[PDB]
Amino acid sequence: GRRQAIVEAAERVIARQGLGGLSHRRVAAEANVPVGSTTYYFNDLDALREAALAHAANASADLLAQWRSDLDKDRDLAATLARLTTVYLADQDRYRTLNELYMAAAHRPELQRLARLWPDGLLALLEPRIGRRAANAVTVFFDGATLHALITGTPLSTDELTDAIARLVADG
Amino acid sequence: GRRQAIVEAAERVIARQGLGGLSHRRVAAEANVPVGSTTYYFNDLDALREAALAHAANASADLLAQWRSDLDKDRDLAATLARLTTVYLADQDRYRTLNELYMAAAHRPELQRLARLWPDGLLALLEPRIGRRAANAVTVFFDGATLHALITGTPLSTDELTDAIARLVADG
Repeated sequence: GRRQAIVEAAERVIARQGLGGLSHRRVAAEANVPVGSTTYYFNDLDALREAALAHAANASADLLAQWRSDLDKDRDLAATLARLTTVYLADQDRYRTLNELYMAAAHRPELQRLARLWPDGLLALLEPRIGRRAANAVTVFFDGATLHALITGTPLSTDELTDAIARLVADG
Repeated sequence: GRRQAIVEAAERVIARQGLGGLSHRRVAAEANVPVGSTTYYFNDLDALREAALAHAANASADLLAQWRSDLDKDRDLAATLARLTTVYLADQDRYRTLNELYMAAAHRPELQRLARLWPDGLLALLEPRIGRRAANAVTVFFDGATLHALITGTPLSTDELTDAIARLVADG
């Protein structure tokens, strides 16, 4: 499973360095494999960029699908979205990378097609349930919760998330 | 004029490469000026680093001062915060760079003391007025509004910002 490990390392490098900071030596180091192995699988770095972004895209798409299932099984939307957000914040395994890739896109336009999958998908998921206005406010708050937690070094509790989300989705 | 363009470029390079990733080639590329220029204004990269950190800290103080000023009418809080946020999201030519440096702190610990001036300053402004819960909810929402706007390419409307902020700050 060498190739896959190289692709996932490339995700982590791209999140930290951008598509332009991607190099065989950096990926080799991040995957702890010989540099020559990376050039064998991906001598053309553009092929690695494509593979890495596609891997991230699949993970993003798959995650949103799981959110969809979980939301369909629970009558308390605010509490369910809050628990999902708590898991997302707490995750240290490529949930973290996906989030880092997402924040890297904010000022790296080349990563925005990948990044947009998430807010577009969440809006699509929520709009039929709570309306376009509430779906937008909640997707924005979600972005805030993750960013603010990392910047300030402290997360909102699931209870605090539940309260805020409840406020955003309630009938006016 | 060019000196300031270089200082701002340095802020972006620090955001992308860290406090130690500063180089003349990288700053010149980012400022779109010859390396001749970066070396004239800042022969010592340490001096450039200091100037960028100082600029960012001053900009953050200046912004907080502007918010405090408009919030000192003790009236119409949600709409005042929405208008201020709209001003921020609309002014990419002014804040794009400072926002990048702010966000970079999310995954670069060394940039966090600088970044934290903003939310800490916002909390001090809002906590006595609306309490810790609401003030934190609003600061999280602001971070979300800025990130989501950059990712999706369009900001929440002032109307929608007011509505969501009103929901977050309202009595339980």
